[PDB]
Amino acid sequence: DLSAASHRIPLSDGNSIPIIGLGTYSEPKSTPKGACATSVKVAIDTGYRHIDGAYIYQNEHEVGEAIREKIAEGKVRREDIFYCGKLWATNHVPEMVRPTLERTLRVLQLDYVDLYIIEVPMAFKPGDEIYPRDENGKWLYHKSNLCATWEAMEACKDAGLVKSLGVSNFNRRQLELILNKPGLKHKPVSNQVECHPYFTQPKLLKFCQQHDIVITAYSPLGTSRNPIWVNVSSPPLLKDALLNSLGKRYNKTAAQIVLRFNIQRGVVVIPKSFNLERIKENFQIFDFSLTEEEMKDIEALNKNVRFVELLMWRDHPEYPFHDEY
Ligand SMILES: NC(=O)c1ccc[n+]([C@@H]2O[C@H](COP(=O)([O-])OP(=O)(O)OC[C@H]3O[C@@H](n4cnc5c(N)ncnc54)[C@H](OP(=O)(O)O)[C@@H]3O)[C@@H](O)[C@H]2O)c1
Ligand SMILES: C[C@]12CCC(=O)C=C1CC[C@@H]1[C@@H]2CC[C@]2(C)C(=O)CC[C@@H]12
Repeated sequence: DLSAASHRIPLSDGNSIPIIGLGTYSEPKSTPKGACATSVKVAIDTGYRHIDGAYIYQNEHEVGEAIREKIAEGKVRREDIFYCGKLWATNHVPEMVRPTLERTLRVLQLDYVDLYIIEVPMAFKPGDEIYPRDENGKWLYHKSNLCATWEAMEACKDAGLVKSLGVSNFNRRQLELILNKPGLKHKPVSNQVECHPYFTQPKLLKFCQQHDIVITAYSPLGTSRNPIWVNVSSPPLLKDALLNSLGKRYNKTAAQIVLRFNIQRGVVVIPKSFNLERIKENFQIFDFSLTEEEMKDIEALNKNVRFVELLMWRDHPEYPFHDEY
């Protein structure tokens, strides 16, 4: 079923997605130029065929550079690569959707993206500033309309600029608002959310499965733990005693165990790493499997505590984390 050479799982629209991808977020201020490009190329050489990025990460051009060079090398064909892009909060005005995607297509120098998703369910005031706030530090929000934005996304697919549509950071209510929309033409094929052994997403996963929506786990290794976004109160996932003990059973690292955990349950993982050794390590999860008991042991680690709470936007009408799921 899942092997290094063939590991694509089905999407409800007829397309498919590699069960493991390379995450590409890296702090802009302290990340050397070229580190992303180099990493993406190392990943493709390693065997990865899926790359996750976003215009707001500020390195989307580097992802494109790497993908085009490898195609030019004859390493892969455009159809062999799966790239996911994202529409940020400051770009939810319907008429802004296509222009925003076209901007990313320019940056990448590609004809289309394989997956385009609404980054967050919250709308922010339009503009160049990714994180808008007035002189008093008050966030500049905009009025959300998930159905009008979704229709704009559907138009992008019809025009051939993207293969599949999806969302990120959506809770159950926000998903059903789209699923029950009158005249729905293209239903969400995936929902990218935080998911790992400390936050297994049991109810949201079950719901998505019932609707043929595939969950992509972001921060599958528990994040880089940057105090600005991470609830450092929760201990380091990769230091967990059990996860490390289970690794010794197969001569695998904790990271490898947590990644295998999610892919074995049908959850796509997009671990980020700009380190040669680690990029390779994270991909070695097809030469072993976890027993039924081990899957249960890992599941029991769930604390129902998120590393990514986004508390700075807790008062936004569409803040996704107030509901149980
Ligand atoms: N849609 C959204 O709202 C959203 C939000 C957050 C993240 N994401 C996506 O999800 C991707 C993954 O999440 P993430 O970057 O937050 O965190 P992550 O994948 O959990 O990884 C965090 C840190 O783990 C380290 N690491 C990687 N492999 C390792 C290994 N084998 N052993 C020990 N440490 C290892 C990395 O350091 P090195 O690079 O030094 O190896 C990295 O800084 C992102 O890059 C992004 O593409 C999406
Ligand atoms: C990757 C990241 C930084 C390093 C870290 O330690 C934890 C996170 C998770 C939340 C990410 C953030 C980067 C900026 C993002 C994309 C947003 O604008 C909303 C979600 C947020």
